[PDB]
Amino acid sequence: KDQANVKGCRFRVSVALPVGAVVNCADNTGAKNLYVISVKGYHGRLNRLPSAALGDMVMCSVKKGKPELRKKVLNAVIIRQRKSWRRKDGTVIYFEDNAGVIVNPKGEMKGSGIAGPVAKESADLWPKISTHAPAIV
RNA sequence: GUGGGAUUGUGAAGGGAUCUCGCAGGUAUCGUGAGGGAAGUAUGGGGUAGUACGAGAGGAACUCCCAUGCCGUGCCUCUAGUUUCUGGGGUU
Ligand SMILES: [Mg+2]
Ligand SMILES: [Mg+2]
Ligand SMILES: [Mg+2]
Ligand SMILES: [Mg+2]
Ligand SMILES: [Mg+2]
Ligand SMILES: [Mg+2]
Repeated sequence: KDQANVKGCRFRVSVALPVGAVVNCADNTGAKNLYVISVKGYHGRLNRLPSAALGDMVMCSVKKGKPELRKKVLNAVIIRQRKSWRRKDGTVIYFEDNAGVIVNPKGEMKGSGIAGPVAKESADLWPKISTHAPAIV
């Protein structure tokens, strides 16, 4: 689909990363980590922090990395999370780290390589990431 | 009428009068429903369709399917949390 609207095409996934979380960057663009600012498609509720999960597009900024990428607001897609989630076939699964990839507002991926596995929930929603994924788990 | 009690404060025994109360319900189920409360609410995707309209740039919507947010009422098969079963083990 390659669109920021994912709730209507993705099953429920337990939320993992509230605002202020720092995750690894799995691309080869020179960024080393990403800081979560907000989540696309979040409707508000008093006192509740926005929280992201697999396959979500977030607004972020680079804290450690090449100076040409820092002090700006960018778009990223979450591909790995440590919070365990349950699939409809009854399997509970989780990763070892939290990782995302910097992309375009239209979902086009900046960079040309991905390190580590990529979740199927993200691969199905974003095809270019699925193209560059070394392994889809 | 019947059965119980009791009369005003100064000793005991008998009678009389008067007054008050009781004289039919108890126990156990299944239901009715006047009146009162009152709740569900939003977004996206597929398809319609690169269609209608428009010189062109551009660019919709309903029946019908599939998901999600908030709210509400429960539940403990799975996953996670909690241990004064101090359960089993280890260690100063
Ligand atoms: Mg507050
Ligand atoms: Mg009524
Ligand atoms: Mg609903
Ligand atoms: Mg347990
Ligand atoms: Mg338990
Ligand atoms: Mg001991």
